[PDB]
Amino acid sequence: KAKSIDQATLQLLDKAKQDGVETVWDRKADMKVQCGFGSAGVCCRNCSMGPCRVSPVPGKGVERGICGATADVIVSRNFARMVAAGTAAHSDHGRSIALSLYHTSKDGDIKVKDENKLKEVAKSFNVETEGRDIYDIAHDVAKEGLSNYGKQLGEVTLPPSLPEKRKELWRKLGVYPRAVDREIAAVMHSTHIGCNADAEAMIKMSMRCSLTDGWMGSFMGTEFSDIMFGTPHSIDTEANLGVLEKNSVNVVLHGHEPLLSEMVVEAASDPELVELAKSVGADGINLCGMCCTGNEVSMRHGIKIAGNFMQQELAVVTGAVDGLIVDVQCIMPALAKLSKSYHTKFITTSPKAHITDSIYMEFDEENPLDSAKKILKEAILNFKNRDQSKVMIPELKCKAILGYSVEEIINKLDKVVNTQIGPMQTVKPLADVLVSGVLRGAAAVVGCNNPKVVQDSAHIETIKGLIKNDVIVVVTGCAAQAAAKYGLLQKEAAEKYAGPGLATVCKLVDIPPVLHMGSCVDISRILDLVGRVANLLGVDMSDLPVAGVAPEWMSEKAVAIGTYVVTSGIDTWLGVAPPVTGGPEVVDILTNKMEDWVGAKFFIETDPHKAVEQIVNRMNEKRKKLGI
Amino acid sequence: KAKSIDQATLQLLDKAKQDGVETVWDRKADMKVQCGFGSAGVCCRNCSMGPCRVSPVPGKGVERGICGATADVIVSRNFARMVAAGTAAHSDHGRSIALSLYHTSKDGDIKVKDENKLKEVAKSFNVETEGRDIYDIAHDVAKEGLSNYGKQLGEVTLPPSLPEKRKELWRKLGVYPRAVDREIAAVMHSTHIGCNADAEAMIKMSMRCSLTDGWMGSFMGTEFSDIMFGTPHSIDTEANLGVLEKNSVNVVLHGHEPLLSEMVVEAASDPELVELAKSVGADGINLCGMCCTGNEVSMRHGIKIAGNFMQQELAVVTGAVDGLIVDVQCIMPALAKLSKSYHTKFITTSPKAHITDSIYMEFDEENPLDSAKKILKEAILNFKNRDQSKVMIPELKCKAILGYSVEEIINKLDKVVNTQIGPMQTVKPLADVLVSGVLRGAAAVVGCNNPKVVQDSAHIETIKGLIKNDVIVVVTGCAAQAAAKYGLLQKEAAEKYAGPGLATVCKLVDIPPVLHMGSCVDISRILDLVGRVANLLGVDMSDLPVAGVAPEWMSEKAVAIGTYVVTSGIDTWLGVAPPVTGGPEVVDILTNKMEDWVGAKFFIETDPHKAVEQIVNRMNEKRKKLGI
Ligand code: SF4
Ligand code: SF4
Ligand code: SF4
Repeated sequence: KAKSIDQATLQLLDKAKQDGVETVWDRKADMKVQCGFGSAGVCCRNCSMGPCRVSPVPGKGVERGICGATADVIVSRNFARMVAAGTAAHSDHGRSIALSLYHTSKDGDIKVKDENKLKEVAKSFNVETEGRDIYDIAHDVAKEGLSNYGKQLGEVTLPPSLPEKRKELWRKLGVYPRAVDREIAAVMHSTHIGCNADAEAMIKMSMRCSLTDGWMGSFMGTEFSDIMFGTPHSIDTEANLGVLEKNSVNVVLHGHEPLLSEMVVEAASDPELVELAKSVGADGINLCGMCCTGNEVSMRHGIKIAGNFMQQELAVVTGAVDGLIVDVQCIMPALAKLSKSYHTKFITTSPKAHITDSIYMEFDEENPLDSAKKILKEAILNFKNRDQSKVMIPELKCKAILGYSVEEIINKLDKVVNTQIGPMQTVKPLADVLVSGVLRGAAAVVGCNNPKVVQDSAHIETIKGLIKNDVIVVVTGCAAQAAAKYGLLQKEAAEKYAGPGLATVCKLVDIPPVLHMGSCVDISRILDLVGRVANLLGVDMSDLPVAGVAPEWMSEKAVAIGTYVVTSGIDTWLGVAPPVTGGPEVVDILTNKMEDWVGAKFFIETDPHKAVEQIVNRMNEKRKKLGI
Repeated sequence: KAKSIDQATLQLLDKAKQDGVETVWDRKADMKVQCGFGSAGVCCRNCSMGPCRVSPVPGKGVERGICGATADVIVSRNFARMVAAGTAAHSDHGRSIALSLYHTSKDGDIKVKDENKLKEVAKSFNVETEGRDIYDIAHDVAKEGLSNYGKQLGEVTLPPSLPEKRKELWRKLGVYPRAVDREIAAVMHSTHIGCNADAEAMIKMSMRCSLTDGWMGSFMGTEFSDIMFGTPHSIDTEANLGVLEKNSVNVVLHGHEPLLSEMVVEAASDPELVELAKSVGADGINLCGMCCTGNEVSMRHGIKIAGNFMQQELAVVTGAVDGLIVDVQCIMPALAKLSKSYHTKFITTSPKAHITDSIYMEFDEENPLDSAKKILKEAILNFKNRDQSKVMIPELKCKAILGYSVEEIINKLDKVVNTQIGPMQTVKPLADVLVSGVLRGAAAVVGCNNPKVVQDSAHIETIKGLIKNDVIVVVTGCAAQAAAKYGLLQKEAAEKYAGPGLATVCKLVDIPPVLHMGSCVDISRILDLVGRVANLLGVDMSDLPVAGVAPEWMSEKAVAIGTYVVTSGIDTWLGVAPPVTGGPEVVDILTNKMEDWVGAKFFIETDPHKAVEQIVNRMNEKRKKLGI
């Protein structure tokens, strides 16, 4: 089968074959037929009595592990641990952001750039703002956010966009969230040998844990990032590997933590570093981003996006990356080995993400700007080691428009508001187009790449099908970057791919049919948006014609995201089967019984066209339930 | 191979074969040859690009996972997740204890029974005590303990017995602990795909996480349990399955959390329940404990111990267990199936541990005594369903002495203190016998059973070898219960098994050669003891001739325990190989490089006699280093 639908990706794969280096596709081929027990989730290693593998087919073979655990128990515990790991990644990101907020000052490297957003957040956290210094408010808000992570007494703080009905449903179900780290610890405790051996209770614990990701960790990370670095607005950028410059220093920012990439962007305008780039024979400094850190700097500053997850290696294959600076998460360790075949300096910066044989330059949060400057200086000085005979940059780049935060979307919707009617600054125009049926619904396309799927194929096919069916699409993460590379993040795309209702809406509001809402933590924005719509219509989020899709997901973070999206009341389609087919009870809970609990459920569909059809049918069913 | 060295265990295995019921041994046999990849730790399932298996033999076969992770990376992440799971189990136990402390009242079900212990703990937590109400002090202490779990700013609180040198070494190494749930979340975050791919850093993160178990979670759980339920003192009890009564109601308490078992013990003396037991035709109520909850109630009240981990099923096989009340952890789910073959009521009580097809009676912490009375009444009423023709109780039980908390040990040591010299109430006599060489050292024997080892064989052989070599032995958990069943927890054992120096010490102090220090969380007591000795000698804990042994461990909790014991500076022998042989770098870190870091290291030895020899040699070389 084809490795990708992206032509630049294919050219660089040919180059990697010529250079004798191996990619993620080569390692996937080397893995051959993957273990059936692990693929079905019926393998357990939770204690040293094991490893235990039970039959994925009930009634045949070994039925129980040594402790007596059934296939359903093993599957449910494995699923819960995936959710806990994803929640941990997102919560650690949000915790770093909250600490950065706590360390803001007027004359420091980290300031408050959006005071209005900070005051609204302070209102949401019961922090007084009138007649107060802005940094005192910021510190109080950071304290409340940090308490959300580890409070042992009392209730956590949740955003006002979350409907009261959803909160009450969670409380009745027993999944109402506690402090984030406490829920992660609870999930890890209940999967220990000889604890929870009941699939339904295990799934409910995992949902409870995922809620602390969706509504607390990711939400606080996003809102505090907006406070410190600015709320995203409509902004132009370029996407795909063609953004690399042969005649300039190329600095590629990979990872998830935004403070480092923000400081690197600021350092790139330093006169001394620009002069240094000129002195090593380069035209200038060309910052390019990848994955979620690329999404953040692109949403807030228009930094060009070099590529998504499965392109990271190919960025090095060009031979033009002088410095690849990585913080945490979704950083293929093979990059270190790959960096030996080129001049590239592979720089790790976080104590959480040491990588063997990489150059470690710890990013100092006490002096973020100076630390970023020294890291960037190492990248710039590496330009002298460039071998221009090994350089091949495909001439394939695509224009994209992004920056669609909830605030930006509301500002755009204000155009189609009659002044004599109003109100302004609400999601009411979006609610109106959804209720009238001009738009059939809204769908979130999120997730990673996965060698099991032709890279970016499922993302593009799902998005095109949805917008052709007058479903407005919001995108995050690597799916958003696939849309950017393909050319869907363009106003012109409205008349090229969208159906009649969505084309009319795009023309009236002057937006692309596909709205890039940011990184994987920025999925919280989507929740926020949906919540607002629900609160405007006086219904729960499970009554709306909305859906989420993860066509090509790979990470534990994706599992946690899908779990909290379903738990919030939004049906979720998974384009890659999770390792649960071995447990019939777990499959039945996730795809059938979940609808009785939270009004939504998982759909597993590896065919994107069938997924689009199912999404449209489900949205029409919910519309008929709602009367619209 | 023999299944056990215990004769009562063998008789009940014959009965289980005659009854056509499966045991843990039968399921272990059914599992046959366990997966080599999982056994070596070279299998990874951390993302849905996998499952990935790399060769346990370097230089052959597949070398890297799909993301590029090496065998060392996969092994180190798997080990770290085991540590995180064990830390989560212990920390959740301690968190429940702290919450119970927070709800103590003068006229409530949960009171303060050891005010002196509470005042000393309050001193350790910087809580004022002079001229204050005892329950105000208790609530402040509980608040400080709870803050240890989830504080995001500042430093955690550690017991005064921990040497300053050990803390400084931890700070220099980068493993100084943070809040417990924060460290669990950090480990889970760094094992996520594309985060940490460096074995040394991964092992250091796991050590940092395990410290929050050893010195914060388990320590606080133990000390708060002492405050609420009484400090253990020397007390007599009986051990092994013979403690069951044919003519009495048999109520078996299995699990770890002590509040439920304490309330059940209190409810058993209720006049209405005793009258009800008489009216259902029984002579009375016979409470028996298993595993750690049995250890707690036995340490504090002399409740008879029915058996350790791999005996739990056999307790039901007797046909005499009218009620089996379980809370969390090390509860084989197969019990639910097994109790169908008998009249036994298998009662789950904790929302953390639901077991399918068991009778769920949620233990209400708000009204603990009434809830315990209701559960106990269900067990008593089940006596009418006893089938006395199916009853077979082995006439095999053994006298044991336990209750050796640090306070009790100090009280015993006061006997050999010359009044004209002093001081009293110190560990000084123990330090003196260790320094003079009358005792060669002290060894902690802890851990579970494991079907991979003849049950209780390794525990007994290791203990007998150590005490024969004039090494005083402290025991916890299932190892302590194996010692109890065998008969080592007896004063007479001093003249039957101990060497000359240990026999003299036992005669002078009037103690058994093997000291039962309580449950698995009570391993913190051992740390406390060692710390005091170190603080009395002005040395670090790694300079002492001390060691820990886990001859037959199975649980993730055991992994976390061994990790924090080594990190504290105490060499640890493992009688069951952990899944790390696939990663040569991880093996080298755990067994060789750890000594450079923390002055102690792991020893993997499956032969108990060889383990005793190695322990004696290591203790002698540490003595020669210390000059004693
Ligand atoms: S999933 Fe289990 S059975 Fe399959 S290779 Fe991995 S450890 Fe072995
Ligand atoms: S927890 Fe149970 S099923 Fe899992 S490895 Fe241990 S004995 Fe086997
Ligand atoms: S994290 Fe890497 S090694 Fe582990 S399953 Fe995913 S791709 Fe394979």
